Amino acid sequence: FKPLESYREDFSFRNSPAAIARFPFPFPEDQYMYSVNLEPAVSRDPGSVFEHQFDVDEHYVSEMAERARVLELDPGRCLVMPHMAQAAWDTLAMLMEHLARDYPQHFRLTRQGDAWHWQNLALGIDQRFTFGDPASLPCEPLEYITRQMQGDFAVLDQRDGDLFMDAGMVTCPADWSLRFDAGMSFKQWHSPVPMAHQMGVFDRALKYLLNIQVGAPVRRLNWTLTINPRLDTSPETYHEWGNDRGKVTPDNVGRLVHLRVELQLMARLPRSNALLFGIRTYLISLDELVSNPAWAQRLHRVMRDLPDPIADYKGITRYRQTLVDWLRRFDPE
Ligand code: HEM
Ligand code: NA
Repeated sequence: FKPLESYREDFSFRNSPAAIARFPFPFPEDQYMYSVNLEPAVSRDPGSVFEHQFDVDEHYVSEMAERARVLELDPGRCLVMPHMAQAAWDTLAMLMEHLARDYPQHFRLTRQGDAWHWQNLALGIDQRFTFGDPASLPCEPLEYITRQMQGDFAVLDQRDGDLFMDAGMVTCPADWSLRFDAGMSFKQWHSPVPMAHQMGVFDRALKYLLNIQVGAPVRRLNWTLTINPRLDTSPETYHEWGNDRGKVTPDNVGRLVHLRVELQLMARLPRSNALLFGIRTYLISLDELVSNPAWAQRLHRVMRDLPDPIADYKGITRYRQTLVDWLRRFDPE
């Protein structure tokens, strides 16, 4: 873990060369289109973001500080409807188990029955508590554990042939809000997305997700762009970030425009039968990205050719031409 970085204000976040090398570049082709891009979330490629179910990286402490600031300002970024309390404990069990197995240098868990002892050495936390007893922890169980893992989480109730957004911790969204979406069903919360409904992507995806079983989790990548390494690109805080989309120039694209990738996990939670949706968010500046000339060339092509409704949906419209012109320099054809 490097020195504390910000994702707001002075934007001190930056990637080491190792963090650049493992960035999850999301484009298998020189153009992008929506699809059901799901695969089994099996461990692969040691050192990569796909090695473990939950990826903890160099920015862990910085990010947890960012989460804490968001929640200090707005505790309503975390919501757990009462029927989802068991699912919140399932989520805390899954995260603590995997973190302690995969990063034993940073996390430890020992248990006897419902007497659990969790240590997070990175954050100086040493907690003895009662699994299932929310008065035993300093806050509600989903908030407790997600204050200690990178990325956002939604917890979906599966009922009546659908998924319902009935709990979550959403502090680094790509321009959406859990308080807006609370209680919505799968196709409903997806209503603003262009193209993909008519394509069948959401029908097919819902069907795959409803069939997810314990021990066979699934993953996909999503992406967008963000100006500055701003994690909290929420409706709630628009006045703090939306203006930056007018600040891109030919001279500053490389330092301002960031590629944002979401490594998404869908995992069945074993007591409750709920579905955990992890949204692990990676950021890389274009100066960093173009370190890799194959990434640079491919991003030029993607951005030049991206369907306008998809560009508009992603919020790239205002700076897209400047961006495209800048990236063209890295594309020998
Ligand atoms: C339960 C699991 C999922 C949750 C909770 C979730 C949630 C969301 C939310 C809240 C948005 C933003 C909508 C907005 O603009 O207000 C979104 C966008 C999107 N979702 Fe999902 N989603 C899930 C699963 C999937 C799956 C399996 C696919 C498969 C393709 C998918 C594809 C998309 C697409 C294509 C967009 C537009 C993203 C972009 O263009 O950057 N989602 N999702
Ligand atoms: Na294809």
